[PDB]
Amino acid sequence: HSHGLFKKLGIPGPTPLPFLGNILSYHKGFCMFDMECHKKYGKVWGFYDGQQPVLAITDPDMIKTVLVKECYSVFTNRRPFGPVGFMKSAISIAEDEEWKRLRSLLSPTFTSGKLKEMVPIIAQYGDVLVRNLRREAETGKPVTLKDVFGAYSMDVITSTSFGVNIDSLNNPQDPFDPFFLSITVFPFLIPILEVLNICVFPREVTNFLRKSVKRMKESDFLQLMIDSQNKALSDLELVAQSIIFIFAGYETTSSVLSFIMYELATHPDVQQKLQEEIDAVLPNKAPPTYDTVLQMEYLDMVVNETLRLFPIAMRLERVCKKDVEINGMFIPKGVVVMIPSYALHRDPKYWTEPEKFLPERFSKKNKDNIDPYIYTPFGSGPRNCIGMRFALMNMKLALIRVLQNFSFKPCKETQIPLKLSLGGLLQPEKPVVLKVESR
Amino acid sequence: HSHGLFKKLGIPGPTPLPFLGNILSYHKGFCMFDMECHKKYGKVWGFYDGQQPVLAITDPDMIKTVLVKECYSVFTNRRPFGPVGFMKSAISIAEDEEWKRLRSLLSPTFTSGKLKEMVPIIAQYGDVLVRNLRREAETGKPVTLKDVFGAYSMDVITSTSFGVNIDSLNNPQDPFDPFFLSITVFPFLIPILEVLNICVFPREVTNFLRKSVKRMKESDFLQLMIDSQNKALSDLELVAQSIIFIFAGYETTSSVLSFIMYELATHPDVQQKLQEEIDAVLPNKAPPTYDTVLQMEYLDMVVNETLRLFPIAMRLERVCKKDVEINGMFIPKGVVVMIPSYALHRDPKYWTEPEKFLPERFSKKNKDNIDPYIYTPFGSGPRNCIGMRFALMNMKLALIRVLQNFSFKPCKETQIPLKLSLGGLLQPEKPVVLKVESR
Ligand code: HEM
Ligand code: HEM
Ligand SMILES: CC(C)(C)OC(=O)N[C@H](CSC[C@@H](Nc1ccccc1)C(=O)NCc1cccnc1)Cc1ccccc1
Ligand SMILES: CC(C)(C)OC(=O)N[C@H](CSC[C@@H](Nc1ccccc1)C(=O)NCc1cccnc1)Cc1ccccc1
Repeated sequence: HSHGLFKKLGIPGPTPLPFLGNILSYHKGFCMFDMECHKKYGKVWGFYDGQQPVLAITDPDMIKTVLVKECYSVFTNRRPFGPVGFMKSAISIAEDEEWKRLRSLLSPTFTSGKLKEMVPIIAQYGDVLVRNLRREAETGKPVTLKDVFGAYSMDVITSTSFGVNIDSLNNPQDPFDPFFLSITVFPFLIPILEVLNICVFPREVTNFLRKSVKRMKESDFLQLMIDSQNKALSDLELVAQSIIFIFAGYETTSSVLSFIMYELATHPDVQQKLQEEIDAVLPNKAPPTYDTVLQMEYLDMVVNETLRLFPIAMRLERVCKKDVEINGMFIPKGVVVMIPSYALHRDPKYWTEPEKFLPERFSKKNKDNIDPYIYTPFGSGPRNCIGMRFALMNMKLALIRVLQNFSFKPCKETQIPLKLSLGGLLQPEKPVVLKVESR
Repeated sequence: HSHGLFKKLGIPGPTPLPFLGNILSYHKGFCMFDMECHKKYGKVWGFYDGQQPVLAITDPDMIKTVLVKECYSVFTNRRPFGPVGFMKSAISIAEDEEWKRLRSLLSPTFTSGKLKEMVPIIAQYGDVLVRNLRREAETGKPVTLKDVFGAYSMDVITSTSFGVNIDSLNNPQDPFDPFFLSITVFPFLIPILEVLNICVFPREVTNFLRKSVKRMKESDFLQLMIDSQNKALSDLELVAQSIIFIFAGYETTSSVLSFIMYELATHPDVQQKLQEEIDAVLPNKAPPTYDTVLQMEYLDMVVNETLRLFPIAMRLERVCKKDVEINGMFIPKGVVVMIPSYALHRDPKYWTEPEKFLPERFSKKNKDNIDPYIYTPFGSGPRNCIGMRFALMNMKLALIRVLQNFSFKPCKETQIPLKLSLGGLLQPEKPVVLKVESR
């Protein structure tokens, strides 16, 4: 390279192979690679995704500098992603000024008031979620959580943002490590693939929407995007935000729900202690409300501690858009700065027994011993997760309604312990199946 | 180029643009381009798909030389197709020796005896095809032919080759001009896309089968591929033939059926004259049989004359694998030789009133005035359509059973006349909808 950079900076790290960089080390997944490098190299280290240098940082102050103090000036954008096509205008993917604009356009969607307007609406699909669960529990047949969870998550996302109601067991649309591997050795092929219309998003899954958002409709977040469009928001740019929002609210929601239900099943005392709180705040199986959801502290602790063990983003990243010297360390233009959330969430130098599910970690007696720059399931700074309050609410409303009616036990075919997918993303190897018993 | 070749051979043709070749001329579709060049240039002409020279030939003798006399020696293979992936081992796509082998392996599937074994089996889905039609005709609601036709075509293909029965209105699997355009200017990008696993066949449609043929099953054409495997046939090569066969039997069958039913609807005398023959050969709505299907001469004439107007392959092609001088014309190595079937099927120098639907053209009084090297809906020579006798049978069995119960009239929203898709393939612009009346 270009494989001399960290050598030259005196920054330690795994020796890269030509072209490949360190990427063969991903044979155990991002997260094990990160954990290993943390323990081998300490607070800071560098590696190469192909020819791209990545600096991992683990100092809280330095992380606050990157995500917060110097965001607009230096660390505004994430690693180039391609080929994306018209999805370049998607907010999680857009850069500099354009992202600032979309962030401004879309921010007022998750105010405490717009959220609070959605609790009445969400309250309907929880009842479908239960009734669907009530059938596969009267029939003692183990249940695939992500199926009925994603169906619920799908139902919430299409109607909180657009207005479309579907009982996701008609199986309505749904979209979807062989190839992104070739990206990292061949990032030069991204501009190639762009001119080919080639997309990591199959052109058919997007064409299903390239009209279906125009096919919505029309005369909620979709409302809020024309009402704020009234330098304003295009319509192929509006479709792009819709795609982001539908994915995020479907996949992350369903998947974190599956993780929580696994933890409750292998820790029955935590499941019961939570069911008792729900019944004390919502007695007679009372319907949750925006304000009772926010009152349940143990539900929050359970949500948080699961997100400690399964930070589904895994890593946070920012591109260095110019030479800087943050907290005494020189960082050259073009380096990707990465925060290894999975690794920091499991660091024994911050967390007692860091692999155990222990929600007391987030008790108000203990929540202050926790550095918001070590615990980052939603990122931080101006580019943190815009859907955070919606996600926590949506999940908690789901959990409340579900633990109000059912208990969850392991099955013969439950994977205990749970292996993580040694692949690209943060999911289990085998899917989560548990016995569901009616209260 | 390389854009001097035809200039140098004294062969006439449209002047190519740099890089693009003649490809902007496709703005009206292959078929109009071919027809135009035929009338402008005569019997032989050349053009460039990007930098690739294509020689069109229209002399019957020369066409017989190419497709028949010199097939194994010179004109064994079709234009390189990519990126294909494991689909390179598919018979329509494979080359030289390997194609010879697969052609030998797979040929005995459509013997008159293996076909005859399938008439009993096919006879079941025709009855589903009718009963499905009987519902949308008791409800005077116009019908989309290709929907119920493809459902039938799907049902026939999965069970004639594997053994799987599905009432294709549960909507069972089904797989599927933006990008192949970039191929022709960038064929150099094909080896690029191969190393990227990138496929013109979405990796998910094939993964749905990359196991589903292994998921078939196992302890018919699928039978005949292990029984002949017993230099033998692999299993990822077996999947590849399955994919070819499922497509061909689904899409071509459904689409030619739609074309025939359009012609019968806009020519009611032909529809009646056919219904009379079916009732004379199969009286009391008798079930068709292998031998009665072959007896109906007007049904054959109707099938043939539709295939004259809609040759769904459009063009036949062979790569020149070495310098030759066929019928007095020198052809250099690497040129694609193309036979413009659509253009020859509509040549007024061979066909009276060539745009009219006139099935008498194929009467036994007139069928001999027709050059099998001008009329080529199934290609010709050792690389002709291997599924021809199956296709004609399958369609004719469908037509018999359907015209035995229903008549077909135009609708308010029937496109008359029918526009062809000015796009890539030979399909109508709008889909075919007709009124269906119960006899
Ligand atoms: C449990 C659920 C979720 C988790 C753990 C999560 C986590 C994250 C993380 C870690 C980031 C990157 C933050 C950073 O770089 O500092 C992010 C960004 C983002 N998230 Fe989420 N997320 C969740 C659900 C959602 C939902 C439901 C939406 C709804 C639209 C959403 C929308 C976004 C967007 C648009 C971004 C990019 C923000 C920007 O660049 O301005 N997320 N999320
Ligand atoms: C109305 C229906 C069909 C029409 C008009 C049609 C037409 C054609 C044509 C024009 C060719 C190229 C011949 C050449 O280059 O000389 C071809 C090849 C082929 N057809 Fe069909 N076809 C039909 C249905 C089918 C079906 C149902 C199958 C079932 C598997 C099939 C299998 C194939 C294969 C495998 C090839 C490549 C043959 C080889 O290279 O050895 N076709 N077809
Ligand atoms: C393993 C998971 C998936 C859990 O995580 C990731 O691997 N991470 C993503 C990789 S896909 C980029 C894009 N997906 C997309 C998906 C479909 C059609 C177009 C686009 C995205 O931005 N999605 C929003 C999001 C996802 C998750 C949480 N919240 C918000 C990168 C990313 C994550 C978070 C914020 C920004 C970017
Ligand atoms: C407009 C139409 C489609 C009617 O026609 C074409 O454009 N023609 C094809 C282009 S796709 C090559 C491949 N499809 C495929 C489709 C899906 C998964 C993998 C592969 C093929 O070979 N199919 C068999 C076939 C199709 C039609 C008739 N009979 C047999 C080229 C071709 C045609 C005929 C023989 C060989 C090659």
